[PDB]
Amino acid sequence: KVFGRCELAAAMKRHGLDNYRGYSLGNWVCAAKFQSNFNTQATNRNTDGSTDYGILQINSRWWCNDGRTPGSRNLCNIPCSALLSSDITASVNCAKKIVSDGNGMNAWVAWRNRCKGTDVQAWIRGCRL
Ligand SMILES: CC(=O)N[C@@H]1[C@@H](O)[C@H](O[C@@H]2O[C@H](CO)[C@@H](O[C@@H]3O[C@H](CO)[C@@H](O[C@@H]4O[C@H](CO)[C@@H](O[C@@H]5O[C@H](CO)[C@@H](O)[C@H](O)[C@H]5NC(C)=O)[C@H](O)[C@H]4NC(C)=O)[C@H](O)[C@H]3NC(C)=O)[C@H](O)[C@H]2NC(C)=O)[C@@H](CO)O[C@H]1O
Repeated sequence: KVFGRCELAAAMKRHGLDNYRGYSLGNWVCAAKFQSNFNTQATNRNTDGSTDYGILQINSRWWCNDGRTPGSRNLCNIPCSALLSSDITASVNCAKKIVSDGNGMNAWVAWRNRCKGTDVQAWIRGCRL
């Protein structure tokens, strides 16, 4: 699934991400854009052999199990493939845990480099929310 911008904002809002740990909805939409281009099937390989999965590019190094990242964790207790579903419930539920893990949204490398300190409310411009 490739989500639309407001489509994803609405899904993220329904699922409770708006102001979750003080991160307004625009932060989440900005992160998803630069990490996956809003594509639930997105995957990427890290230098260490881990793989990032889904709309929020959740790293198998820490958060999900793919059977091929020796030494890794599965802190969201899900198969990484579940993070590729058209239903974002798994990804959002897992994201809530990631953002609460100490570094806030700095966990998303694209958020820190491209979203942090910028006018993120612009990512939900026009949405019926
Ligand atoms: C090629 C490429 O660029 N790929 C990227 C990919 O890297 C991106 O995925 C992200 O990867 C990074 C690096 O692997 C992940 O960042 C990890 O995440 C760890 C888990 O949250 C994090 O560990 C946590 O660190 C906290 C802060 O230090 C710990 O809490 C603190 O512990 C202190 C001392 O130990 C203690 O004194 C404090 O009380 C406490 N501080 C606070 C504020 O609470 C916490 O314990 C620890 N958690 C665990 C479970 O061990 C690492 O710090 C962090 N590494 C970094 C920043 O280098 C990140 O999670 C991945 N993101 C996602 C969404 O999966 C990917 C997505 O951005 O993009 C690809 O393109």
